[PDB]
Amino acid sequence: NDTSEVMLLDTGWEFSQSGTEKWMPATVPGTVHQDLISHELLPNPFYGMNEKKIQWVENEDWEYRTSFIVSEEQLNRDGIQLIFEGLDTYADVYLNGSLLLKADNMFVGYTLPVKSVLRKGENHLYIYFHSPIRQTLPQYASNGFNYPADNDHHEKHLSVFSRKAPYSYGWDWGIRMVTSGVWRPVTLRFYDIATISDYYVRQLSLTDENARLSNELIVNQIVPQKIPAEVRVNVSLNGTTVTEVKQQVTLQPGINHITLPAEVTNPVRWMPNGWGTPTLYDFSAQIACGRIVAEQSHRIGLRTIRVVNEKDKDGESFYFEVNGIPMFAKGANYIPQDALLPNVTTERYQTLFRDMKEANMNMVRIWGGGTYENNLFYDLADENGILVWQDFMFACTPYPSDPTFLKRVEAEAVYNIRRLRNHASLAMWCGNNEILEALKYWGFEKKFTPEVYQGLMHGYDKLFRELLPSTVKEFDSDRFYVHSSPYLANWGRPESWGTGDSHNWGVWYGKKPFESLDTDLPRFMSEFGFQSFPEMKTIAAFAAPEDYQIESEVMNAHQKSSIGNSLIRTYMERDYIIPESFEDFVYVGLVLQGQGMRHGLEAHRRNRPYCMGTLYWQLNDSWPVVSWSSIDYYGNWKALHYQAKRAFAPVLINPIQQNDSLSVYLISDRLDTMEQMTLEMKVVDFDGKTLGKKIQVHSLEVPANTSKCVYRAKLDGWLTPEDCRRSFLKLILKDKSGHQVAESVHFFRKTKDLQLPPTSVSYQMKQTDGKCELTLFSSMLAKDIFIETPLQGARYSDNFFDLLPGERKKVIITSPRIKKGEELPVNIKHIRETYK
Ligand SMILES: NCC/N=C1\N[C@H](CO)[C@@H](O)[C@H](O)[C@@H]1O
Ligand SMILES: [Br-]
Ligand SMILES: [Br-]
Ligand SMILES: [Br-]
Ligand SMILES: [Br-]
Ligand SMILES: [Br-]
Ligand SMILES: [Br-]
Ligand SMILES: [Cl-]
Ligand SMILES: [Cl-]
Ligand SMILES: [Cl-]
Ligand SMILES: [Cl-]
Ligand SMILES: [Cl-]
Ligand SMILES: [Cl-]
Ligand SMILES: [Cl-]
Ligand SMILES: [Cl-]
Repeated sequence: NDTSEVMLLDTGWEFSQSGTEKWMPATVPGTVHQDLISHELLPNPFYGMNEKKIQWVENEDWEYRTSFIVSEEQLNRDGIQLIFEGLDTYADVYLNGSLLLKADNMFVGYTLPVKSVLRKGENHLYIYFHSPIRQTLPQYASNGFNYPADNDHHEKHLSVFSRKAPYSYGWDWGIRMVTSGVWRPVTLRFYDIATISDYYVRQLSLTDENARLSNELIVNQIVPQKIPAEVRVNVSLNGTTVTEVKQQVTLQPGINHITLPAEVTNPVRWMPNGWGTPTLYDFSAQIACGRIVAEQSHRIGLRTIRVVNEKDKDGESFYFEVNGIPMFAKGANYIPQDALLPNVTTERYQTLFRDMKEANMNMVRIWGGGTYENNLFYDLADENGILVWQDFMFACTPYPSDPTFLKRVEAEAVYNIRRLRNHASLAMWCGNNEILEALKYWGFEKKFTPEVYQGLMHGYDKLFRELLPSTVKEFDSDRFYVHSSPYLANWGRPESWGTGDSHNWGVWYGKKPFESLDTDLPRFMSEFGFQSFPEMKTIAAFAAPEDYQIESEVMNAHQKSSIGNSLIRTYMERDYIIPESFEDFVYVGLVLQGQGMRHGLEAHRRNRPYCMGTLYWQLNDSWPVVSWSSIDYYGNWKALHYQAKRAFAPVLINPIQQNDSLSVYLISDRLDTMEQMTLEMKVVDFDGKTLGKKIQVHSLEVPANTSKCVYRAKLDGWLTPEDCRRSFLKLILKDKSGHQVAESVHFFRKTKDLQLPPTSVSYQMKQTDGKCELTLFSSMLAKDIFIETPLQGARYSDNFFDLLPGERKKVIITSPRIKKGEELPVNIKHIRETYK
C-alpha cells in the first residue's frame, strides 16, 4: 500500500500476577483470564460451579511485558508509532523507562509517537493493569451512594465508574468475568513524512445518475520541513478504476486537513439483504511525495439511509427508508460472543453473519452492554447487506456525568464514530439501552434522596441529550441519533405504544400469552424475547449427568434470570404437555420458545405499515447458559432460529386464527409486485387423508412491501371441534403457471390439545466426509421434529419442522467432523414421544 513497515507486537509476551515476581508466557491480544486458563492456573470458567472459583482474579493487578529488536535502519525512519487498538482498562504503559500512557477507556485506541524513546537493539514494553475493582473502590466510597446497576453482580456497583464492557461485570444471561489485557492488537509502524490519521468518505448526494463524494483526510506530518505532496484518491470496483482525483499540496508539520471531491456517474447502489446485492466500491487514498508515503482504503457502499421518526396519526413513526424505500426491519439484538472477547475468531464472526443472512435478516442491533464491535464485524455486515443499529455502551442504569467522566466518554464517541462512519451497514446511533425508562419507571425516586435523584436526571441530559448527540452531529452528521431505546414507549402503558420503538417485555416479564403480540402492537419492536435451555449437547458442556435437573446447583449457576426456570414451565403448560424427563423438557422448551416468538414476528410483519420492524431479544450467547438466544454459545441453532428464518421469508403465507375464525395474509418484502396468484389450501388429517375439498382463491396480487388479507372463513360450519384436534391446514401460493412460491402449515388447536397419533419417524442415511443426507418418513404426522446429533456446531438444511403424514423429507447435515464410515449418531424426537 505504501512505504511504511508495520511490526505486529503479538509474540514473546509474558505476564505476572503483580507482587509475585513470577512470570509465565502469554498470548496477546488476550485476557488475563485466558492466560491463566492456558497454564491451568484457573478451572474452565464455564463449567459447573466454577464462576465463584474464578472471581479472585478481578482483585489482583496484572503485568505484561515483551521485548523486541529495532534496527539502525528502522530508527532512521522519519516517524515511529506504537498503536494500541484496545487496552482493558486502567493500564500504565512503559517503554524503555518512559511512561507513555495512562489508559482509562476500553473503547478507545491510542496512537503514540515513540521514535525519540526507542533504542537500537532490544526495547522493553511493560504494561501495568490496575484492577478495575481496586481502581474504583476509592471512587465509590467518595460517591456516597450506590448506582442501581442490577446486572453488576457485586455488592458495590463499580461498573458505572469505568469505560469498560458493562456485561463483563455480569448480566442476566452472563458470567461475571471482570478481565484485563491488551484485548485488541498492538502494532509498531515505521514510516516516512506522514501518516493518514483519518480518511472519511463523506457522501454529499446520491441519485440514479450520480453519487457525489467528499474525501476528507487528516494527515499527521512528523518532519520539520514543508513537504510538497500529491494527494490521490482512486475509486474502483471489482479491480477496475471508476474514477481518480488528485490534489497538489504542501504538507506542514503537524495536522493537515485535505478535501477531494469525487463523483461516480450511474452509481451501483448498496442494497440490504433481500433487496439486491451489497455492492462495495474500493476507495483508496494515497499521499505521494516525489514514494507513496501513506495510503488508507475503505470499502464504500453507495446508499441512502434515513430513519423517519415523525409525528403522525398513530403517534410517532420509527422506520428505515433505504435508497428511498420504506424497509421493514427483520433482525435481532446482538450481545458479545464470549466472556473473553479476544477468544472470538474470524471464523466465529463469519458464521454468525452466515446465521443472520440465512435467517433472512437485514438488521442487527449492537446492544449497549457489550462493546463497539471490531472492524471485521462491520465489514461482514457491509458485505452481507445487514444494517447496523449501534448503541453507545451505556445500559440500564444511570451513569456519572462529572467533567472527567464526560471527557472519557467524549474520547470513545469521537474514536468509534470515526472508526465506524465509513461502513455501508452503519444505519444509526442510540445513546443507551433503557436508561430513561429506568429513571422514569424502575422506582429510583424511592431508592434515592430527592437531591441525588435530581442529579441523576440532570446527569442524563448532560450525556445523552447533549454530549452524545452533539458529537454525532459533528462527526456523523447525516446519521440518525436517538437518546435511548425505547425512547418513549413503555410495555406497561398501552397509551405509549404508538410512539416510537418498543421493548415489549409483556411476554416473559409481564407473563403475557404469546397471543398478546397480535393485539399489543408497536411502531417498531426493538426488543421482545423468551428464554430457552440450550440443547442437550450444550448442557453436557457445562453439566455432568448428575446435574441434569432444572434446579441443580450446576444448572442454577447457568441461569442468570432468577425467575427464569419457573416462567419457562408456566408458559410450557399453557401450550404443551410438560414432559417428565429433563431431556424431553429441554426439547419442548426449544419448540416452545420457537413457536411463541415466531407468532410475534408474524404479528409484526402482518401489521405493516403500523409496525415497521422487529428485532428479537436475543440472537446469540457469550457462554453456555439458559437465555433468550436463538443460537447457543456453540453455534447450534435452536428452534427459534429456524422459526425466525421462516417468519422472515421474503414472501410469507400467514394464517392467523382468532375468535374461532381464520384469516390468511400474504406478506411480501419483495421490491416487485406479484400478479395473477393463487392461494390453495386443504385440510389433511394426521394419517394423510384430505378432508373435504381443496379451497382455491385465484386472481390475487401481492404488491411490493405489503401485508394483505386475501381470505377469511369462520371455523363454525367448516370443521368440528374434533377435526380441529385431528387435522391441519396445508397452504401454498403459486403463480399463474402453478409454480410454488410459498407454503405454510396451520394447526387449529394448541399442541397439548391435539390428538397426536403414536408414530415412528424412520430414516435412511447416506454419509460421506463432511456430510449426511437423511431421508425421513412417517405414515402419520410427527409434530415439531428435532433431529439431534452429538456433533457440536453441526449445520442442518432444516430442523424443528413438522413431518407430515406420508411425505418424505430430505435433510442435509454438514460438519468438518463428519467422517465416512464413522456413522453419525441421530436421535429424532417429536412431540407425541414426550408423554405416555
Ligand atoms: N429490562 C429488561 C428488558 N430488556 C432487556 N432484556 C434482556 C433479558 O432480560 C437483557 O439482557 C437486556 O438488558 C435487554 O435490554
Ligand atoms: Br515519532
Ligand atoms: Br495509577
Ligand atoms: Br503519532
Ligand atoms: Br491544513
Ligand atoms: Br437527543
Ligand atoms: Br380461535
Ligand atoms: Cl418527533
Ligand atoms: Cl413505524
Ligand atoms: Cl480487532
Ligand atoms: Cl441517596
Ligand atoms: Cl446537590
Ligand atoms: Cl390481524
Ligand atoms: Cl465455541
Ligand atoms: Cl394463528
